Amino acid sequence: VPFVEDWDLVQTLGEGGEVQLAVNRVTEEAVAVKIVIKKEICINKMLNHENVVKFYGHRREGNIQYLFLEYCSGGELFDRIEPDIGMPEPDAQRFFHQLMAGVVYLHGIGITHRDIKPENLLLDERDNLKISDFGLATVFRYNNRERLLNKMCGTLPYVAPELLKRREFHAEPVDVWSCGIVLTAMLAGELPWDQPSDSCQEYSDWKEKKTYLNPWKKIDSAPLALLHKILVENPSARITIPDIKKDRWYNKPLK
Ligand SMILES: CCc1cc2c(cc1O[C@H]1CCOC1)Cc1c-2n[nH]c1-c1ccc(C#N)nc1
Repeated sequence: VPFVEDWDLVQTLGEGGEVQLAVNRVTEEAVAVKIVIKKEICINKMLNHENVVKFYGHRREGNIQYLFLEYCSGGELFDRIEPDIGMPEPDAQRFFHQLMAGVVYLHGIGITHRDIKPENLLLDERDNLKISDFGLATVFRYNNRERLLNKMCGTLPYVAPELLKRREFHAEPVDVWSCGIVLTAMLAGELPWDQPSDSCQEYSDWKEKKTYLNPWKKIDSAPLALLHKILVENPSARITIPDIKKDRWYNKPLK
């Protein structure tokens, strides 16, 4: 059928290169086009899940790479978070369930995202959470053999303490930690510390269980009991996702 391959770039969605909203000339189907890499496309070709931004394909027009990705009309989770407030606890729980489904899927195929934050968690028309941007993502399991990580990747307020203290670390507890910081931000509208280091006063207060301070004071005891299990300094003692799925607040009916 003629012109079905032609796309009009209608609106800017973000900057990195850049992300533009493309509309099909014939079908009017909307897609996000990422203008820029080889690892990102390779990892994206492996992905197929309802809580992961869909990869439609790629095309190179010279030195420029075009990534055709799922357009998420609901925008970023970041913009659903009211500063210093957060969002209704039932909304945060539903987003947290969908975030866990996405992360279980990635870890199951041996992929770690390494930069989980509300800017990278997009929402479709029905407010379904989609994990976005696999530019920092890497394979941590291949031929059923786990590879320990050593590279500094991520965003300091969401990074796990072992990434700053240890030479090598397991990939999965790092993504679990960033998910707990996202959960904190959804329930309090603020990040608990600039970074998880002993030099950071806010981080020291948390390790000393001073939950009468912000952001913890704004969080109900049931989701706060979950955060006490996720934001554990020792990654070997940190709660795993199968155990998060058994948590009392995770399973609390909320309306
Ligand atoms: C119009 C709502 C909106 C949609 C979208 C975004 C951002 C959005 O918000 C706009 C509105 C003002 O600021 C940006 C960003 C975006 C969207 N769909 N897919 C993507 C998107 C972005 C990066 C990647 C990657 N890698 N994949 C998909």
